[PDB]
Amino acid sequence: MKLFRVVKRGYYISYAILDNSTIIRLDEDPIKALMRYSENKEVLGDRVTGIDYQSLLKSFQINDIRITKPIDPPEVWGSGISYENVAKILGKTIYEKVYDAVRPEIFFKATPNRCVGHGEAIAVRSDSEWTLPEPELAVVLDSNGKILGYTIMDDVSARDLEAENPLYLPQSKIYAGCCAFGPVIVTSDEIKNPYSLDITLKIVREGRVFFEGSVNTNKMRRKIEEQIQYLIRDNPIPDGTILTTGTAIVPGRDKGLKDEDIVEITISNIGTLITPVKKRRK
Amino acid sequence: MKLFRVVKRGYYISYAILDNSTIIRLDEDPIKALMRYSENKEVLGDRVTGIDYQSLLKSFQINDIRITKPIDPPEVWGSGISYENVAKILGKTIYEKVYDAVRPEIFFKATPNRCVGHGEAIAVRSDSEWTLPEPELAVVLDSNGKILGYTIMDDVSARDLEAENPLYLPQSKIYAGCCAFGPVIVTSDEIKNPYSLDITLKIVREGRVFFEGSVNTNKMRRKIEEQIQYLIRDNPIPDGTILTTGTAIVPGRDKGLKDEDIVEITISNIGTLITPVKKRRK
Amino acid sequence: MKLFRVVKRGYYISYAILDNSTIIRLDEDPIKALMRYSENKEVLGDRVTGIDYQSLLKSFQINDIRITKPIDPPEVWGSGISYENVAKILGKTIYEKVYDAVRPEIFFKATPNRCVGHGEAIAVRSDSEWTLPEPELAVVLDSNGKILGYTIMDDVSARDLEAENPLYLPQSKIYAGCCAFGPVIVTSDEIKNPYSLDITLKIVREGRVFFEGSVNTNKMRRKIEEQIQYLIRDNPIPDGTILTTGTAIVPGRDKGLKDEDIVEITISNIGTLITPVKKRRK
Amino acid sequence: MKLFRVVKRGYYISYAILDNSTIIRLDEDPIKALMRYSENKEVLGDRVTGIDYQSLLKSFQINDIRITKPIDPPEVWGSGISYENVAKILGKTIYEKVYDAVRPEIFFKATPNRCVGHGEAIAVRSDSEWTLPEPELAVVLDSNGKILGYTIMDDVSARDLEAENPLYLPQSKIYAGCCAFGPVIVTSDEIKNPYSLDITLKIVREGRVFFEGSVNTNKMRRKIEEQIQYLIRDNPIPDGTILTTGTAIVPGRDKGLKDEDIVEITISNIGTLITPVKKRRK
Repeated sequence: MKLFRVVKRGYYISYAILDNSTIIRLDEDPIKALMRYSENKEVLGDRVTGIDYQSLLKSFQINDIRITKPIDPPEVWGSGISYENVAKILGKTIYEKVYDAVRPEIFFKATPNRCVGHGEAIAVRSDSEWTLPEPELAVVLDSNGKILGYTIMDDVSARDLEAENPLYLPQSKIYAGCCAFGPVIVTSDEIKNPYSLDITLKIVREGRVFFEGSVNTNKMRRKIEEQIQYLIRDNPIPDGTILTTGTAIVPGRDKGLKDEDIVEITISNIGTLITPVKKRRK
Repeated sequence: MKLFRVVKRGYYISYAILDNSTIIRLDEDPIKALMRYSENKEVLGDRVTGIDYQSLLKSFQINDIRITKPIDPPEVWGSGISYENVAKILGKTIYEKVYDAVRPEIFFKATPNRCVGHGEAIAVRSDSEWTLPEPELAVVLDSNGKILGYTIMDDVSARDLEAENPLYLPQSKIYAGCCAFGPVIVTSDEIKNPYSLDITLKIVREGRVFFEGSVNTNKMRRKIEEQIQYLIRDNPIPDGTILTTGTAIVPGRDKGLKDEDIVEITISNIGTLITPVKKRRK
Repeated sequence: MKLFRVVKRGYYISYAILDNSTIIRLDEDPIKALMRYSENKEVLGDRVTGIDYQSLLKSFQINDIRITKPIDPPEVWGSGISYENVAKILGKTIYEKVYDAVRPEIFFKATPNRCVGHGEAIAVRSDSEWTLPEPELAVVLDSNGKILGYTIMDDVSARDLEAENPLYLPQSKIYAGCCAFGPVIVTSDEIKNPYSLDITLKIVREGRVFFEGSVNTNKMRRKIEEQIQYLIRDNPIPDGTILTTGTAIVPGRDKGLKDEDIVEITISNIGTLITPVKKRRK
Repeated sequence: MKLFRVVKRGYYISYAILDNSTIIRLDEDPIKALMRYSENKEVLGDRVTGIDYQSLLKSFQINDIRITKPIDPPEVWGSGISYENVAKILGKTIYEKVYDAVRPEIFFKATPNRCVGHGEAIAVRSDSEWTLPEPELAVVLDSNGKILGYTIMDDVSARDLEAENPLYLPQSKIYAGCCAFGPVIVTSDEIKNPYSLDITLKIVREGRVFFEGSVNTNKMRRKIEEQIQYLIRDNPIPDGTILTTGTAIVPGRDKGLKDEDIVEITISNIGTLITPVKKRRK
């Protein structure tokens, strides 16, 4: 099942697309639907026609419906340094340290209102001169840390603020439009192997491919199971929590996002998440 | 006005104590009440008798009412290094850097469910061997960053995890029972000068004063106004958000909290926040 | 316990006055409070001062609070001919028939929005030229037909429409402002004997006692228990349903209510219900 | 548009069938949907497949969905004597009087919880020995008395209690299962002429047509407009109120309903409402 959500005249409607391309209008809240599916693959709803999923992906809005975040994740957390000047501890950089350590990096990324969806704008802080998108596989979780599904997430990061001081990381990570995900959440059975997926990032500036890069999830060294373990340790998470699993695609120092850029992130078996960029004003 | 809240048979009742010791049962949600008071000092409710505020402070529960968090803060944020081995950038420690920099440290501390109140237990992570309480003046904020009142907050911190790597700060800060506040929120007019208040920390172990230390808020170098400025920059906060303003009372490396410790924090004009300690099990 | 309710800035607050004149602000919905009291005489709430009950009775509104219906009764039903030209069946009038029959008269009187309280206006239909108040003891009921308390009710009746044809009774009984009750609901233990209470009706026109009459409930022939029996037979009623028990005070044909009349109804141990009259315009 | 509603795992879903047999799952509450349609014929929702409307009509439940009341009418009112021993006024029967009078009969019939829908059981009072169904055209109304649509209603009537005394009419009319309607509500444009419709009643006893009778609405003498006029006079009604417009099909005194009877009522352009009968136990 691949779950998406539209906003229509101020209210939400959730839909699921099945492998045979049939679309079901959901009876339940999408997080509840994902929990149910995780249990027995049951889906409550009616088959609908006239919902053009492919058009929604490309054009964002058809008539009075517009695609958005597939769920409202009560919490969003991130991991980093999970794939194969700077602050340093006894001559060794903090990033190299975490890479070699038993304990992975886990940080709080966003509340639901700080997240945006497919076709909506991500933001660059007014006081950042070097913000990069971070293209990542993300998991939707229940309160036990069980994986309810997979999605694409952009961990939008003010890399300059982070480089300035690791103590500025929260400021570099948490703000309005700091986070984007979708366009769908795919159930766990839609991804046979999460560690064999292609991730492609494109930054499009005035029609021009200003940056393009790809990585396969077979390069992830710090596994998701371990990330979840450290996330939930002494730390309860609500159903529908999203954990984003780090990035291996890092544009250069001259590749900072600017106003009206288009960020496109593709992941195998999920789709392509597309977000315009808005630079915040001082 | 000094605002407190009790839980009674599973529901909440908010009360305000006035300077003349009269107690008012509030008609409105306490955050809404604080916003109203900030505007015109109006308080909606009835004067009650038989609510023994002083007893609630000392004994926590009287009959079927128990004092708790005075509000549910939708977000809790913290600042650090605000008062007059380690990771370092060009030989200078990250903490010294922030101290000397224009940009203060701002971090996400807690969601409301990770916070506890007067008489309830704070927690030490199962994987921390050195957790300290951090006694702080905290402010309750509206969405514009206007100060709606003051309270005592304990920023419970796994100092060992932080010392290990600054990238572990979120893990050291955010978990069940990582945060305590109260026992009251005092309106802004109850504190003539926020920069002239005594803060006293006591850690009581089996009746013994295991640690005691005090500092005056006249030692705060990074002002609250500036902390709020950087908190809300490109970053919307909900009404009732709490910002805790850093600490200057830091017990030694041998003063780590353990199970059944009692942490007591006193601030002038607010009161004394008292929380037992629970060590989490692996 | 004697229960009343005020409206304040668009919201409700319920209060109970105890025999010793102490006033309690209720934690629960008043119907729920009455059900609880019926079980074990427990009352959840705080003692309040500054609520001037006697003034509310006389002046209706003090400051920003105004007395109203003590509850929202989900259904209101009436009985008639319960105390010691016309349509007739085999020469015997329909009213004489019911009086002598095993089956009492039971009719639907009002929905909560068609009822008014102490100090609010009752109405005379635009097409009635002879409307009388009918002063009655009324009972508040749970879904099992158990008596939760007693109150005063005015069954406002377009007597001319009724006299015209018994088939017009619903029209004569059910309309906006057709029904008034209060000013309090008294718990069952406040009335030792429901069949030993004085009921007094006064219609005041421009300061003049235009009508006055009284009857004692010892003249009720059709008992309340029996009225309840026939009400609930094959007919579920919600908690807080009010059943009004008929009248023995019947003003003459020249005593029809008009605009700005004041109707006052006193019942022993309950109080005096006072309602101005508004004549509806065509 | 023809609107129906199903109950599914304890929740409701509303659907509309269009003239071309396409079925739309409604976004809005059905009363709200009817109000919108009355304004500009707009219908908010998605076209669904796999909802077998014809099967629902015949079999009542398909899989986990069951047809029910198409709306919850906040109030149900009735009119009688609207088509072309006893109590009498000056030798003339009360029924003949209303027939010849300017003022029609209007009575309160049911609350929503006393109503049932297609495929659900109507009831015969435990104390009635002669209960008849009364097959009627009914209208759904907004608060201004505007007709939002038409439906079939069964005004289930304890005719023996009524004959006993006109003052027993409420008891004969108002009780659990006293009222049935559906299976659909048709919008006003689905009925070109409400006064040219065939109404057919069948009472089926153990497979046998125990009674059959029909009448056309061209025999209605007291028009619906006039019934609505007297209903709403000084008497506010909520949106979705149902007014049932009287009957001309009256089975004989030996045709009283009994347990397990099937009552079927057909009206042109609406459909056939089918309800089993349950005799209530003493």
